[PDB]
Amino acid sequence: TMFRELGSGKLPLQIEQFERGKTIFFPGDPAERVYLLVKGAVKLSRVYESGEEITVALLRENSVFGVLSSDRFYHAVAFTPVQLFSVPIEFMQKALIERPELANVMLQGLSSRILQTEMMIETLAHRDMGSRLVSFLLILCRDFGIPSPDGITIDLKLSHQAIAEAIGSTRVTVTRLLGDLRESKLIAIHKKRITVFNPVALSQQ
Amino acid sequence: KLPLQIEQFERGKTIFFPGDPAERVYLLVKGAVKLSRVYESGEEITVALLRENSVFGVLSLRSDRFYHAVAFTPVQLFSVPIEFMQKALIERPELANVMLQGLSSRILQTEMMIETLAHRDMGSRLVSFLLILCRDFGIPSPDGITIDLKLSHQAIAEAIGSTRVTVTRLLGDLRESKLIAIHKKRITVFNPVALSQQ
Repeated sequence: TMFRELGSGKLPLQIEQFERGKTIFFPGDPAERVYLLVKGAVKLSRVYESGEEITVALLRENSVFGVLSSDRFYHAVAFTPVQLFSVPIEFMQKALIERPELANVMLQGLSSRILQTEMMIETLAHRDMGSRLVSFLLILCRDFGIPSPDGITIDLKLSHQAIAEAIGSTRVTVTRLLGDLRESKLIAIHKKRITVFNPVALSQQ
Repeated sequence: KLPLQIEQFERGKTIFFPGDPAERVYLLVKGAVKLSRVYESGEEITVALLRENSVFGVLSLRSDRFYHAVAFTPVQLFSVPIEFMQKALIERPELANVMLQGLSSRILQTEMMIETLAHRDMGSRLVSFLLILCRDFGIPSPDGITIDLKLSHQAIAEAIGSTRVTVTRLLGDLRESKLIAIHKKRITVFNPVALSQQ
């Protein structure tokens, strides 16, 4: 209603909620609708000509996905429970003409995606899995961090497998690596909540 | 009034350093740019081999100063100040489009660097980089595709995040295995798909 004034055109608004882990769209599906992440985080990954599926970005609130305008190599899954708005590609293509300042809303989405993808670069470039885990955790911490007495706690319930799918590891490797981190007193875990302290210090790994 | 700045850089020259004031939106017009980022760790990692029509510089609008841009080939660049772009994005709609297209191209090129850096074995990383060069700079030759570039082993090493020594060794291995040939700094990949093995 307040978002309606931008435009004021009839809006084909599609509101959908997803549970943690559910796929928002699969690679290959036409997936025409452009999307707007209103609550939560989305794990976006790409399928390359090899067949390898690599994570490319943990999108945060206000990020925009599905704005191709061939492709269709992208898989989107709800990293947390997510709430999404989507409008079809046709409406956007026309509205970017009619509604002119919203080019800016587009740039902000695209700019954000760039930054987010650059943060996956620094993660996936690590070679050693433990640094790669450490790198992903800090991403999660900046997006989901809460000042806890012991340090910063991600406010999230994280599957070990979900972390593995992000960093390109296996759940067992991830479970062992987190344990190493716990044993060395770099982190603490309670009921699927992970806490870190000296986070700039934690990168040492 | 369009305040266009046209500038040319030679192969290897840095277009701007990390920490330099960033006050300017750049459009690649000819050539390729190696865009890299210096992260809070202090590490400088390649984030994209940009391609013509790609956009770099201040995109956020305190402008981020943590990029390094180098001309991977000789490059010709267009630039306008960021303030001009701030107003022109709303006023002039047809170059909002140049912005959207360029960022989208940069995103795709960054994803191609993701698939390269993630491999964790230098040879796969090198193979991935060579294939990106081959599609972008490839020319038909009797023996397959020749990257139409003169390449310093140091250049490849910086891009894929390796040492020069490691790169020279891996190119030696590819040559010994008869996957590539090198002649006067030009590399010919015989069969890219079979190169994609190993």
